Formats: sequence, C-alpha cells, structure tokens
Amino acid sequence: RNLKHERFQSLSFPHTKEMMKIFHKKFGLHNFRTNQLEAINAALLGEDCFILMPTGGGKSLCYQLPACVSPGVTVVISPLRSLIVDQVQKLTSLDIPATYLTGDKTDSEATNIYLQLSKKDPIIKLLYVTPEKICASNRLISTLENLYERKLLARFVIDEAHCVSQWGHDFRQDYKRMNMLRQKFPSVPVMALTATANPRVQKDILTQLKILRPQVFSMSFNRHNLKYYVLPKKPKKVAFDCLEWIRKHHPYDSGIIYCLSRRECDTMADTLQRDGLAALAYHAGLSDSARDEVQQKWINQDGCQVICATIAFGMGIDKPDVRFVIHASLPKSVEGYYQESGRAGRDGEISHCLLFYTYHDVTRLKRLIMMEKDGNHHTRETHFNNLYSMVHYCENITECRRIQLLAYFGENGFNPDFCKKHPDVSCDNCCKTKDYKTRDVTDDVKSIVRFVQEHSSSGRFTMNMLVDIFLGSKSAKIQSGIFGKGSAYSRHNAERLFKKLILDKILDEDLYINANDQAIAYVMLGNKAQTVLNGNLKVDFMETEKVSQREEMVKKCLGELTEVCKSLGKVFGVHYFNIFNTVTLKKLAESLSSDPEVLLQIDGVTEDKLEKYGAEVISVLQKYSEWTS
DNA sequence: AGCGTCGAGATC
DNA sequence: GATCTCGACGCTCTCCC
Ligand SMILES: Nc1ncnc2c1ncn2[C@@H]1O[C@H](COP(=O)(O)OP(=O)(O)O)[C@@H](O)[C@H]1O
Ligand SMILES: [Zn+2]
Repeated sequence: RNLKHERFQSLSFPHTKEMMKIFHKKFGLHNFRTNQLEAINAALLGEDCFILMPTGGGKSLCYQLPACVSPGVTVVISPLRSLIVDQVQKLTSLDIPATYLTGDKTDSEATNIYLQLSKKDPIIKLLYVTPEKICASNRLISTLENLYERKLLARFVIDEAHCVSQWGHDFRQDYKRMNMLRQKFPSVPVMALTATANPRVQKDILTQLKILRPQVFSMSFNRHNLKYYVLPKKPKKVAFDCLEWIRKHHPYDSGIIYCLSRRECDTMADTLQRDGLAALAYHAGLSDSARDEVQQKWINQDGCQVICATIAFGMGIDKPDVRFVIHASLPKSVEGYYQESGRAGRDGEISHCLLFYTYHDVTRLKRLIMMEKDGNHHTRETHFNNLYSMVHYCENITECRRIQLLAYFGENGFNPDFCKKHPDVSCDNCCKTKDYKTRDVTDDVKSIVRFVQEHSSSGRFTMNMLVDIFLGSKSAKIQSGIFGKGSAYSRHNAERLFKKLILDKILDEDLYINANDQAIAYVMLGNKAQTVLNGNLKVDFMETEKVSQREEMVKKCLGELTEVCKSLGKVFGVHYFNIFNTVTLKKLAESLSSDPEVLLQIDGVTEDKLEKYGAEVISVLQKYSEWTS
C-alpha cells in the first residue's frame, strides 16, 4: 500500500519552473522530503490527494506550496484557531498573504476579509477557516461562490482530517458537514491530511468524506527524532525524577507532563513550582481567563517552562520545539501514547518521550473502565484489550520500541537497524547494554497455576502476596504451596515473571473494591491455563539483571540569536518560533557568517525574512566574523 | 485491608 | 559504599471535555 507515484516524480511539468521558484525563494527550502514532491505535483494537476504522514513529516508544504503557485485562493479547513493562528503566523512571516475567519473576529474585521476576496484580484493565497464557521455562517458561502465563478477557488484543504471519523482520537461534528462543500463545488480539488497511524481510521476518513478515487500518499510513521524511554515509576517521587531529569537534560526548554486527573495535575504542578521550576497546571478545570494566560506563558516561553496537562486538554495547544514529553502515569492505549508523545519535536530536532511505569497503575485504569456509564458493553471490553497492549509495550525491554509501536499499526518494512544506524535517537531497550537468556519455567508455572486454583475455590491472593510467597520472603503471608521456590529469582525477575502470566492470559485479575476507592487486584486463573496443563503450551521467560573553542562560540552565538527571536517576536506580534524555527537558528549559528550569499543557502532563510529580520541578526553574527575557520 | 515508604539491619 | 530485606507506619480518589 506504500505506493510510488513515479508519474509525479518528474520535473518536466509546466508548473515546475514556477513551483521550484517559490520553493527556493519564498519558503527557503532546498530538498523535498519523502512523498513531498509527489504530493505537490499531484495537487498541482487537479488530483484529489490524501496525505498520510507522521508529525513533523512535512504535511504543511503539501498544500502551502501549491497555493503560492495557483490562480486564486486555497481554502484550508482547520479544527482549532490555535493551529490556524500558528500556521498563518508562519506564512505571514514569509510575506505570503494569508488570513482566517475563525469566528472570534468581529463582523467588522471579518468583513474586511470578505472585501479583499471580492475584488477578484486577491493577493491572498491561503484562507484558513474553522468548520462551524462554514456550517453556521452563510455569509462566508456567498463569498466563496463568487470565487468559484471566476475560477479562483484553487482547492479545499482539509487539515487534521481524522476529525471526521468517530473512530478517531478527536471527533468533531462539524466535519461531517464538510461533504456539503464538495456538493456545491465539485470541480474543486480536495486534499485531506492526517497524522493518524490507525489504518481503520485512515480508511474511514475516505469513506466518510466521500472522496472518489484519490491519490494515496503513505509513509513510515516511525518518529525519526524521538527517544523512547520507559522508566520504573516509584509513585510520589515522580515530580522529583521529572525535576531531576528535566534539570539534567533540558533545564531551559519547554515540555509537557501528562497526568490522569485534574487534581494530580495541580499536585504535579504545585510540587514543581515551589522547587523553582516554571510549571503550570493546564486542564478544563481552569477558568477561561486562566487557560488563556497559561498558553500565553508556555507557547512564548514567558514565565512557564512546563505544563502539567490532562490528555484531553493537552491536545488543544502545541509548539514546535517541545524537547520532552513525560507521562506521569500509564496511557490508556498504545495509539494514544503514540499520538500524545508524538507531538514532541515537531521541528525535527531530537526530543525525549518518558513513560513512568508500574503495574499498579493498571488496576487503577482497570477500574475506570468499569465505572464509566455510557453503557457497559463488550466494546468497553476492547478498552481493556488496548490496555493490555500498553502494558506489553512497557514490559517488553528487549525488542526495539520503534518496532513495537509501528507493529501496533501493523506497519511492515521498518528496518530494526534503525537505532543502531542512528545511535543519537536510540530507544532505551536498544540502549540496554547486556544480554539475557530465556529459560523454560513450565515446571514452575504448573505449581503456581495449581496454587491459585486451590485457594480460589473470588481470588484470595494479590500479585504482591503471590510474589512474596513465591520469593520465600519473611513478609510472606503463607508458607504452604510454593514458599521458597522462586528463591533463585530476584524480586525484579520474580515480579516480571508474574507480570508475564497475566499477559499470556494465564492469570486474570479480580477487581474487588476496598473499604475505600483504591481497588485491589486479587489473582484468578486465565483461560489458557489448561492448554498449559494439557501438556500442550510451552512457557518461556528472560531473567533481567570537553568542549573546544570554536564549538564554544557557536553555543554563545546561538544563545543570543534565540533572544533576538524572542524580542523580534513581541515587536512583530508573533510567536518566537514563527520567526526562525529551531533548525534555522542552529544552522545560522554554526556558520557564524554575515555573508547573505551563504545564509540564503540555509533552510528557512528567504529573501523576505532576511530583509525584515536581517539587520538585527547580522549585527550579532558580525561579532564572530573572526572565527569562520 | 492492601499498598508504597522508608529507616534499620542483613547481605553482597 | 551500594543494593536488599524486613516490618512498622501511614495513606488509600467513580479519570478525562
Ligand atoms: N522538505 C523540507 N525541507 C526542509 N524543512 C522542512 C521540510 N518540510 C518541513 N520542514 C520544516 O519542518 C517544520 C515542521 O514541518 P511541518 O510541515 O509543520 O510538519 P507537519 O505539518 O507534518 O507537522 C517546519 O518548520 C519546516 O521548516
Ligand atoms: Zn530501538
């Protein structure tokens, strides 16, 4: 399914002259990434395009570049004004005419937009818009209708297209009403983009939007620049480990910490602030005035380094230079973990994804499923399925996590040499230095299964009890059926081995509620236990035991350049990263050159940007002129 | 009633 | 010095918009 659009890879096309002209001089880029040239060409031939790329893939270019090289205006549908504002700010920073009708623009300002569009001489190529605006306001419609007639409606871009699927992680009703846009404007090319790896959703997007035979541009959803860590969660020193970790690796960079509840966010946020870390809580419990102040401070890096957010609310804001993302608890599913931690490092620079794990968090999350009241169906059983798939990600400490994540989406092709060919972004499992031998413990398992069967006739021994008992400890509750046999086993391997008999469907768990809300998991038996007792299924387990002077100047240079962007930001009324992105800055500093003939040969440096932001930047770069050796 | 935490003492 | 064990003591949160 990962096709090759050999037809669209040619530079022989008529538009190719002007397109490359805008690609080099307006955007300032030099080389296309995977499926970029193919997707761009296709869009410019009037084809219905469907873009599937992971975060940071390069989805923005697939519609932003065609709009610049097209008669008329491209109409882009986005789900949030926050996303819209960020993209328009990036575009206006390149002197590319664009604006938006989100709804919080007063009718007077709104009308000024409709004016520039009506002249039929519009200089504006990109018009971002929210879905309820199209649905509710028939004022917008009467404008578009005029553009269609003069053949100036270039195409309908549908950003975040996964919002149309009820099977998607972010469903929106107004996206269902997008089919009415194609009905009135059938001649107009439609383009859908998404960063969803879930194929069942990818398929559903096409079915719901009723796009007739599109060009499907797929890609490997492996996140090339994310370091995946799983770490042992000693509860109650999460904040300390986060504080310690952040200060060690990324003391002066923004990040996110995801917590299950609004309260735990406040708690996490509180602990960090009083120790001198710029942390704020972020969730739906905040007043609207508060919410706006948080995102002001976090996005612009003005008095807030870290937000402590609930998953639902954390999706609502973003910045491209998020250097780390920490999950304080255990995510509900692997797709969820992937999309959540995936939003780190959109700017393509290395970023870290830390999951704090303990199996205790499982029983908590297990009870949440039982409680909630939309209806206890055998679909909510699947919420349990996803959960088990998540634990597997955490318990698997040998197989490359990149393979594990992609395997969950069923991605085929990925080379397991990646972490080895790319040491700088290796995951923890491939980071783990030593080897381990797998042994057969069927003998040991039989005794165990027998033990549980005897005292169950729900359950009467939790995992901890069972481990203490089988470890031959002195905290053990009963020294009868298997006391002292896992004497060989450490309390690390004894633990994991017990975590692996609840993952092979060998021992299920009991969810008794307590004399209080925190539920306990008594151990029972798992269906497959007899296929083991039959003399059939075999079991296996795997016991687990200076800077140089020029390099010093680029650091100093890069330091000043960042603040200059921050200042230019407040002046031009724009986020600091919509001036120069992190990669642009990093390459500028490493040249130490003031020669514009060398600077324009760097990604992100354009004639316009080096003209209205140049003077301030070149001044700083002049100081290091005597170092460009 | 289970469960981390954590100081004191065993063990390497 | 660093990791383990024991066992007394203290806290346990139907989540998210
Ligand atoms: N082909 C490319 N060449 C150079 N830089 C690129 C390219 N594509 C994207 N980028 C850079 O990557 C950053 C984010 O890419 P973006 O298109 O926003 O990814 P996505 O839209 O998938 O989130 C942008 O700041 C842009 O400068
Ligand atoms: Zn790996």
